[PDB]
Amino acid sequence: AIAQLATEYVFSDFLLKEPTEPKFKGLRLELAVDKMVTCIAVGLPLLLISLAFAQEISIGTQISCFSPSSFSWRQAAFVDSYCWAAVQQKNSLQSESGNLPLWLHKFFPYILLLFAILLYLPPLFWRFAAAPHICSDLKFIMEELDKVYNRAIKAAKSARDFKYPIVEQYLKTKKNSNNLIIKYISCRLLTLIIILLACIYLGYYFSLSSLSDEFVCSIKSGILRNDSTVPDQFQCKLIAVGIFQLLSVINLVVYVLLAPVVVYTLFVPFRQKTDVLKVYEILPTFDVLHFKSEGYNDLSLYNLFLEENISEVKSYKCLKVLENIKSSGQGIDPMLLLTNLGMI
Amino acid sequence: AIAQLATEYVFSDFLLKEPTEPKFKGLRLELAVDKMVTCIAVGLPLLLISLAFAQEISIGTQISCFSPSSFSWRQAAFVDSYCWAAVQQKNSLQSESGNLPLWLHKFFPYILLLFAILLYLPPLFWRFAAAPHICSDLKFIMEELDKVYNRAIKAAKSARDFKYPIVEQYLKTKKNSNNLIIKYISCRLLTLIIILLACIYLGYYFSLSSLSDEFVCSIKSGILRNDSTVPDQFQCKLIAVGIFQLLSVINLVVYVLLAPVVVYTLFVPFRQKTDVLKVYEILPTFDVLHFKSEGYNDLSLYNLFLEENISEVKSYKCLKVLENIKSSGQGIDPMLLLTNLGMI
Amino acid sequence: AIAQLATEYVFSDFLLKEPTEPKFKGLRLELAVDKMVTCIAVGLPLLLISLAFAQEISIGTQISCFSPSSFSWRQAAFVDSYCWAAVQQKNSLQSESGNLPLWLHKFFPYILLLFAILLYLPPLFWRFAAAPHICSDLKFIMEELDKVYNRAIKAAKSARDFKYPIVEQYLKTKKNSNNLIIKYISCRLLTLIIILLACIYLGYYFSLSSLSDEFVCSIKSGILRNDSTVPDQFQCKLIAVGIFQLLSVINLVVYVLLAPVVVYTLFVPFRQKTDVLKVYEILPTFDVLHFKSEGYNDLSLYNLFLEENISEVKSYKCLKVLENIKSSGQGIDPMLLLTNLGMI
Amino acid sequence: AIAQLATEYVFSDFLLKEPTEPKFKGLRLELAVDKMVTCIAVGLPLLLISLAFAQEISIGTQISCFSPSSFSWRQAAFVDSYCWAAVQQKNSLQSESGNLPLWLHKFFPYILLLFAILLYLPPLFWRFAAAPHICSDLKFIMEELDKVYNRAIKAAKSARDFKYPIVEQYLKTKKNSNNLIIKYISCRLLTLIIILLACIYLGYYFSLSSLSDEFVCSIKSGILRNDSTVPDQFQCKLIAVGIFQLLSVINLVVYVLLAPVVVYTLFVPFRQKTDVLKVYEILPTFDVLHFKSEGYNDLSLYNLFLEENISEVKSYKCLKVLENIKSSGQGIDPMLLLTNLGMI
Ligand SMILES: CC(C)CCC[C@@H](C)[C@H]1CC[C@H]2[C@@H]3CC=C4C[C@@H](O)CC[C@]4(C)[C@H]3CC[C@]12C
Ligand SMILES: CC(C)CCC[C@@H](C)[C@H]1CC[C@H]2[C@@H]3CC=C4C[C@@H](O)CC[C@]4(C)[C@H]3CC[C@]12C
Ligand SMILES: CC(C)CCC[C@@H](C)[C@H]1CC[C@H]2[C@@H]3CC=C4C[C@@H](O)CC[C@]4(C)[C@H]3CC[C@]12C
Ligand SMILES: CC(C)CCC[C@@H](C)[C@H]1CC[C@H]2[C@@H]3CC=C4C[C@@H](O)CC[C@]4(C)[C@H]3CC[C@]12C
Ligand SMILES: CC(C)CCC[C@@H](C)[C@H]1CC[C@H]2[C@@H]3CC=C4C[C@@H](O)CC[C@]4(C)[C@H]3CC[C@]12C
Ligand SMILES: CC(C)CCC[C@@H](C)[C@H]1CC[C@H]2[C@@H]3CC=C4C[C@@H](O)CC[C@]4(C)[C@H]3CC[C@]12C
Ligand SMILES: CC(C)CCC[C@@H](C)[C@H]1CC[C@H]2[C@@H]3CC=C4C[C@@H](O)CC[C@]4(C)[C@H]3CC[C@]12C
Ligand SMILES: CC(C)CCC[C@@H](C)[C@H]1CC[C@H]2[C@@H]3CC=C4C[C@@H](O)CC[C@]4(C)[C@H]3CC[C@]12C
Ligand SMILES: *[C@@H]1O[C@H](CO)[C@@H](O)[C@H](O)[C@H]1NC(C)=O
Ligand SMILES: *[C@@H]1O[C@H](CO)[C@@H](O)[C@H](O)[C@H]1NC(C)=O
Ligand SMILES: *[C@@H]1O[C@H](CO)[C@@H](O)[C@H](O)[C@H]1NC(C)=O
Ligand SMILES: *[C@@H]1O[C@H](CO)[C@@H](O)[C@H](O)[C@H]1NC(C)=O
Repeated sequence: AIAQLATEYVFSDFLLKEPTEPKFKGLRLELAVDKMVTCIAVGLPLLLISLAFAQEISIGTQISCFSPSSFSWRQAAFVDSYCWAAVQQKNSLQSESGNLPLWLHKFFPYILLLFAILLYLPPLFWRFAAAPHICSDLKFIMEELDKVYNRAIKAAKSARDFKYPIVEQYLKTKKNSNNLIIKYISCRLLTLIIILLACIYLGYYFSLSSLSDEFVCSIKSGILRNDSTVPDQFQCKLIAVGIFQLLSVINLVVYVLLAPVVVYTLFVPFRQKTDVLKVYEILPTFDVLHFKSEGYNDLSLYNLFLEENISEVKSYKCLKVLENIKSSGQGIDPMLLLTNLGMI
Repeated sequence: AIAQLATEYVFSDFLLKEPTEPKFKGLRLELAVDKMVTCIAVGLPLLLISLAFAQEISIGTQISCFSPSSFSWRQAAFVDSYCWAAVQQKNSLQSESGNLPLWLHKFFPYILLLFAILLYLPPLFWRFAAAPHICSDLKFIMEELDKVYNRAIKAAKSARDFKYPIVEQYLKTKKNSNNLIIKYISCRLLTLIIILLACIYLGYYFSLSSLSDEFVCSIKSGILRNDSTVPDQFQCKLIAVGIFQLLSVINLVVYVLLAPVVVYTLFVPFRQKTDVLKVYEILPTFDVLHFKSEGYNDLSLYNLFLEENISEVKSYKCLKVLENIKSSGQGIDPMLLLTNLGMI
Repeated sequence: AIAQLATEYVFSDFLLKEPTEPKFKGLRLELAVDKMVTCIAVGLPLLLISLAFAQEISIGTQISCFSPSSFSWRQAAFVDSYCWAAVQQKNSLQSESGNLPLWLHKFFPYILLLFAILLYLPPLFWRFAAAPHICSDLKFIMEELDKVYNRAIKAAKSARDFKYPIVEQYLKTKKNSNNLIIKYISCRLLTLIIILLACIYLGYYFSLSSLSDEFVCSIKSGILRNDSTVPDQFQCKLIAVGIFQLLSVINLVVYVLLAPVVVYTLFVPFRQKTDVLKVYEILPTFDVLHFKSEGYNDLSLYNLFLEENISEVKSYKCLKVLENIKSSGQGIDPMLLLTNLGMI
Repeated sequence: AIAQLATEYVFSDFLLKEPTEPKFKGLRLELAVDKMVTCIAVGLPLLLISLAFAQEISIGTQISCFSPSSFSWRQAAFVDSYCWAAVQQKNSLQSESGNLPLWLHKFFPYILLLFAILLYLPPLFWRFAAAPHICSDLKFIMEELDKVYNRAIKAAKSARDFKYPIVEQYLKTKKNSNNLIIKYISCRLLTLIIILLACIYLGYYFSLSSLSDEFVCSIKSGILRNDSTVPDQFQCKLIAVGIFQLLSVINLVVYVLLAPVVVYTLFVPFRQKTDVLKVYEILPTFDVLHFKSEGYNDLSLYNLFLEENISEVKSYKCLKVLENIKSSGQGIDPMLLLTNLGMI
């Protein structure tokens, strides 16, 4: 039913499932905006496919040819099925709009499924190629941040009663390499191109005259070519073509609204803001150097992933509340850190 | 529905399920490229089979023979079913394209299922014959790497405050044996041959005239042979043949795009690059000798499997970050290793 | 659907499920070749049964008798159902090929299910009679091997810083008894005989003229015997008989390919090779005596089961890597064993 | 589908499910032969019921009466349904074989279900009445055996470096009481009687002329009794009667093969062999007295249950391997027991 389709595709965790494995425990591995874009671009065409053939919206068979009254039920059924299979056969049918509109009307669900698969492909390539590496690197970075926070609080407590910036060096090294950012931009660009092509196709499909679904059909090949009792042609109409056009314009609207989001996603350096690591600069055990901005490198992408999935880090949360309290400046950062006692 | 089939076969973990057993905990046991190739080559023909008979794309019955108006519904049904069963019986039907096109049109789903099964067979043979051995060997290798890393860090800590290369000897011994690599190449080659045969068949099927689905049928055997009221022949058409041809060309395109991937897979030594063990050479407890390249031996395959599923090793990750930091050369490898404190 | 059947029967763990109980944790209890043979011989006929009546391959009802035009729909339905039930009644129908072909055409699914059940019976008898005993014995043997390995490594460590061969005596005693091997050979032989009988039946079924599905039917018993308006006979055809013959020849090919595998399985002593226990002979705590070969006794079967499910034993894996390293001979077996430190 | 029914009823754990409760952890509570007999006798008739009405074997409706051509579809449907309901009404129909064959043809599924339920009743009575008691007693016996084995090995170890036979006294007391064995024999005898009655019924059903399914039907009661346009009688045939007879003879064959098994089961004392407790007689802490044989008492049944579910006992397994080694006599039983070190 329509409501069942809605529950499956919008109100359920459709493509929102976290990786089912212990390797990525709590790691999104995909930005929220990218996940939203993929979920829409994939589950919208599927939802429209399901809707267009819902038991309520669908009168019945997808084509009716209006055989003569003399024709029996199965003769008329032969006519309808023959014309359905003959939309491909150009000789059989003669339609003013041509045969491409008939092909599109017959295979619209296939085309929507193709667009959905093509849009799901780049996210899958990301999740299967560049996701494990970033997952491991980000897990190491979070562990290093937790360890340095613990060491700093232990030092502060000892004072009240190595020291090498490994994480900073690793981030600096990531500043050079760009394979991950190149893959990310390539997959986003392919998604954008697929969306644009889908928009072109949907606009063309919705621009039809709405009468191209009606085509003339001739069961006059073979032994029936010279038969007399059979009329030379029939009036066939492809039902649900109006529904297809409505859903196609809906998908076109959604995709044109979505494309600016993908374009904004492509410009990762601009998105790289609100320095996540700036909060850690007040730790004595952490060097006061952010050095993450203004670069078409994997460093900006790692900064984005950190700003996305750093809320799970207790040390980061503690430092964030310390920073927020520092806005008033009533107290002192080391005193607040010592009082917090948030090692684990 | 179409969307349900898509969710099952592309958006779900179809053939992507990890081995459901404690023996292989986190071990892929199959390269990512090989898994992708198998998943496509298997779940594409199944998806096309499901699509070709979807409740929306399917007008109804798969053949209609256009019985005379005088014929009753069940007489016409007898005609249609008789011709459906008589596509095999050459005498009954007379078609310009022959009888092989009719056989193919009737049994296209069976042929796609056969290709899917034949393509799934070599992966299954691998997973049931050569997977347990490589799993055990690779688990031992990872355990040995973890143990040697722990011993090296313990030695470094003791200095700050046996020694036999068992793993290196085991890898060197693997350099000689080649049964695993021979099995891998044989299964990949069989997959490639099956893909090529499927491409040949799909090209032949799509090259049909598109009118071979229309065949002349004669229910004139037995007591009806000399009956007069029955016409000497009927005009039967195999519905969904156009859909079969469309999906067959789609599968042909996918398989021709996939075959280069399989050929590239066959050349494992070329794939053997980015030495995974090179990072471990900086450990005092590990001998400085990689000795893994340029060989049609199981050593290259083991190197590939390591480069695939070594990200799960904390010691390997730590050594990798140490290597990446060494690019700048600001610090020292032993000092960084001591500061890391990543025993477990 | 066809794809659903494929997923259930070939791509899923159909009859590949491990024993659902804590008694056999990780124990196959069935050789890989035997499991493959049983899985094929059982799930192939079931798959063919499901395929032959798939919603796509099936035109509709399994028999159509072509009642006269004057006959109403339910009169024709009576004719068809009567002939379907009268394939058994020899007097009612008169077919050139006889009545056995009609019986076979009607009950082919039943015959395939019968063959599947008969082929599944010997494996079930094995798993319910001789599996618990071998499971317990093999678990004891693995525990003894682990314990002796632990004792030997402890002795080596003590030197660096009872002694009775219970397992060897148990294996020697198993050398005498042969009930398990006799049961194994009997079940394999029964499976082979069932496969041969199935091949005979399928060859006979596929050798039919292909026109035996068309039989003459007479609803002329009872009050209708002397009725005039009803024709003396009808032309009935059993639909799906061609599909049955195709699937029967497929099953015949599979079974003839499989029978050599079963024959090879029957010769267990030849299969008994690559001595698993030879690796343990280098342990000081283990006597240097294999004494397992060239016998129609349960010892060979136990050797096969060990070679099958010994990879799960850490001590065996360690000894195997020690053996492989010994190929070069660079080091020493006791030194390598001491350095391994693989007690648990 | 047929394959689905097979998977449910033969290839699945149909009635093979262990008690879903912590009270019986690993205790069969039912002998293997009895479980096999019950599973067959119950799931065979159910499987045949499902098969006889499978979507493939079933042409359609279960009765067709061949109404005149003048009759409309729903008039013919009224005729068919009336005759279906009138098989009971003797006046309406006049059949040569009588009315009992028609009753049986109509209610064969009900009769098979009745036999299945009646055969499942005694096993259920056992499992709900006499199973908890034997479970508790056998769990106590196994615990006592484990404790005495532990005490004996501890004594042997102490020597190398109460004593009352509670279990033997309990078994001796069980030698007197016979309520459990009486219940077991009664349930087995009732199962045998039900099987014999089912065989009688199936033989009678299969001995029919095969034409009793065709009966004459008269819709001539009420206002239609003196109606003229309606014929005085119709020719009705009960479809699937041949399938019923085939499946009934199959069930008859299975049950006649099974009855000897039940008779052999009834003679429990003969089955009481291969003394399970004989292995424990070599323990110093266990008295050398078996005293379990030649009795129509619960002791023999307890011996059977022990021989069935004693493999799960580590002490029993250890003593069994000691016994098997004693066949050669090379070593000594106490020395082997001390060396085993199998307390837990
Ligand atoms: C997904 C991508 C490939 C879709 C591409 C656009 C498709 C949907 C449409 C939009 C405009 C269309 C074209 C418009 C006009 C013509 C001229 C005609 O004489 C032949 C077909 C041809 C050349 C059409 C082919 C299909 C077309 C290119
Ligand atoms: C992503 C955004 C830009 C998509 C907006 C939809 C645009 C591309 C659509 C809307 C209307 C469409 C046009 C409608 C009609 C025709 C006439 C036909 O003979 C050729 C294609 C052509 C000229 C279409 C080309 C594509 C089109 C201009
Ligand atoms: C999967 C593999 C086996 C498929 C092999 C190719 C199949 C699909 C096709 C492609 C070309 C075909 C052949 C083309 C021409 C002829 C000549 C004709 O007089 C008999 C059939 C025969 C000999 C065909 C047999 C089937 C064929 C070989
Ligand atoms: C894997 C790649 C190479 C597959 C590409 C598809 C090729 C092999 C296909 C496409 C068109 C096909 C041809 C189309 C028509 C015919 C004529 C027929 O009488 C014999 C087969 C023959 C000659 C086919 C042979 C196979 C063919 C050449
Ligand atoms: C599974 C086993 C039992 C199958 C045995 C073979 C079956 C399928 C077939 C193969 C050959 C067949 C026989 C061939 C010829 C004849 C002669 C005829 O006048 C009576 C039937 C009889 C005697 C057939 C009986 C059934 C038969 C034996
Ligand atoms: C396991 C292997 C050997 C099976 C190979 C199939 C063999 C046994 C098949 C293939 C063709 C079959 C024959 C085909 C036709 C007939 C004629 C009939 O009147 C009697 C049976 C007989 C003679 C069949 C006997 C069995 C047969 C020879
Ligand atoms: C499950 C048990 C109760 C089944 C008992 C046997 C049933 C199936 C059958 C087998 C033989 C049958 C009897 C055979 C002959 C006659 C004589 C007739 O004039 C009245 C019915 C009567 C008396 C039948 C009654 C039903 C009967 C007893
Ligand atoms: C468990 C074993 C013994 C069952 C074997 C089936 C036996 C009991 C079957 C097979 C054929 C049957 C007979 C077939 C025909 C008739 C004639 C009828 O007027 C009375 C019942 C009677 C006489 C049946 C009695 C039961 C019968 C003898
Ligand atoms: C139909 O009849 C016409 C008459 O002109 C003839 O040309 C043509 O070949 C016939 N077609 C068939 C299929 O027999
Ligand atoms: C049909 O009638 C023809 C007349 O020539 C005859 O040859 C043939 O045998 C008959 N067929 C049947 C099946 O009776
Ligand atoms: C049908 O009529 C014939 C005429 O010869 C007669 O012999 C036969 O008994 C009748 N059959 C029935 C069932 O009344
Ligand atoms: C039918 O008509 C007959 C004429 O003899 C009469 O006896 C009978 O009562 C009538 N039945 C009904 C139900 O009116």
